[PDB]
Amino acid sequence: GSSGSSGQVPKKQTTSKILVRNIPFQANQREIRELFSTFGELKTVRLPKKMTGTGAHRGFGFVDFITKQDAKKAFNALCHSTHLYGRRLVLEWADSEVTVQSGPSSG
Repeated sequence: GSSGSSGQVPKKQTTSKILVRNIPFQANQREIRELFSTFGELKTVRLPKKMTGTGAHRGFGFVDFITKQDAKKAFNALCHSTHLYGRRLVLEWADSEVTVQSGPSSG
């Protein structure tokens, strides 16, 4: 039960960030990159890389789209049901933190 529907007035542009979790140890950057790219142009595909220490590639990936639409169609296109290497991936919209700025936007 995770209901986080709150925050100041809604902004014209909605947070377009597809965070794929529960990723198999077999999945790699390129794997996800295309996996989503096929649906549309991806801003940037970020994935965890094995680093000196325990655990190589965690089960979480960040996927950014060019436009909200492509992100919506893709997010759902997969979210519905995505099986990779015998694993049901979990697509969720990365939760952002509410930060109120002080100075205006000159320009």
